[PDB]
Amino acid sequence: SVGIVYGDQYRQLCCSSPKFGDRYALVMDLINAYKLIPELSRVPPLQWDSPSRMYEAVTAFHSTEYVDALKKLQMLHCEEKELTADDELLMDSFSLNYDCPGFPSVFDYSLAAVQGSLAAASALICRHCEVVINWGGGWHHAKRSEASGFCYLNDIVLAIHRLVSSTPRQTRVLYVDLDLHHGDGVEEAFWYSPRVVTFSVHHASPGFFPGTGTWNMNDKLPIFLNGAGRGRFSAFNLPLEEGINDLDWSNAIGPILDSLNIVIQPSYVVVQCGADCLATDPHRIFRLTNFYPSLSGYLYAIKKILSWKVPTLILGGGGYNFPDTARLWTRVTALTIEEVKGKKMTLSPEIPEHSYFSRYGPDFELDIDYFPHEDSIQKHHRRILEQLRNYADLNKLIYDYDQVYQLY
Ligand SMILES: [Cl-]
Ligand SMILES: [K+]
Ligand SMILES: [K+]
Ligand SMILES: [Zn+2]
Repeated sequence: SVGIVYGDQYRQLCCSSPKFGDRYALVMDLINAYKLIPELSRVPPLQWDSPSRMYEAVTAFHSTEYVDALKKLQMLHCEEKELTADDELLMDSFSLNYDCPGFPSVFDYSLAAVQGSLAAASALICRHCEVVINWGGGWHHAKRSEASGFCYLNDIVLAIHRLVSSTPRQTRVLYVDLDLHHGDGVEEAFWYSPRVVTFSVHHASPGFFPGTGTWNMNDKLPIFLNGAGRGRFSAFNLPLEEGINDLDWSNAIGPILDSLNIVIQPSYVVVQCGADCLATDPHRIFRLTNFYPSLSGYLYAIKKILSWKVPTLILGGGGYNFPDTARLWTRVTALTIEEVKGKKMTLSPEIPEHSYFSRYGPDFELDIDYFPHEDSIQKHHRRILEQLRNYADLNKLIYDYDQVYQLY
């Protein structure tokens, strides 16, 4: 069974943000137009019984002042109420400004994603679903008491927390962040824990957001940080130079995902699948596609994870070419069904007739309009193997040690 999170209030809230507008609608209406909805099981967003029960759910990761400020900021924006100097300092202190500004529904729009992923996480716990999807989730930048990257409440953190806090021996989660940007928020949320392994495959360069997930800084030469305390060696990162395509990206992360699955054997796998690595994203950093027989990098990684047959949570994320993000994630969904229920779904190369059909112009095709073309990655593989060795030793883990090396 493959679950997917939708609902009228959910659809209204995920489409009420200023940055992502109606992206969530184009995504779900295109999944609907390809007749995939009947094969999917609708997981409804979580809802609490009291305000107190909501706060205790959300302040599982965030602090109460930040959540209070975030609710106040929605209150102030609703009314034409102006922000006093004291209100300005309060908001600034949680970085709710500039890149993460308030709007009439900033708290309800942030909370929706926390509901979707928590619901998707419980769906996996009770074995109702083998894999759950939440394209209105995956905001990996939100931190305990600060907003970043138009991520206000970190749904991913909350959904992982729920997973590890559930009887299996000892539950362990593998987190895999395919977004262009570094999964900093999910990574310091478990920085100190060895039971949640975070691996992010992003772009890094001077001045590029968020600027973490790579060598830092004095101690003469700089080191590459990978967790702390009893969670040392638990956070993995693969920073890639701009202009990588499907093939190299796939060869880049392929061996790293197999190693992590072998050595860790996670109870659950959470996948952030931000679509801003597409060649046609305004960022214009990576050159991935959504092609499927030169197979797409995303789909390649998704297949590799599904083959593990571990309960998997697939979340959306970044992605600012709305129709092309829809193209990508519709495919990701078809794959998920094919790979879980064993049912092969054939998707016509022509975009079906539906509400947002005009947006997919002027060619109205399922593949994004990009013709691909085109080693420090070796250095990273070696560093990542050693780290992986240092991690299994630290946590008294046994593994082939030979088959993992053969993977490269
Ligand atoms: Cl397919
Ligand atoms: K990433
Ligand atoms: K960690
Ligand atoms: Zn991103």
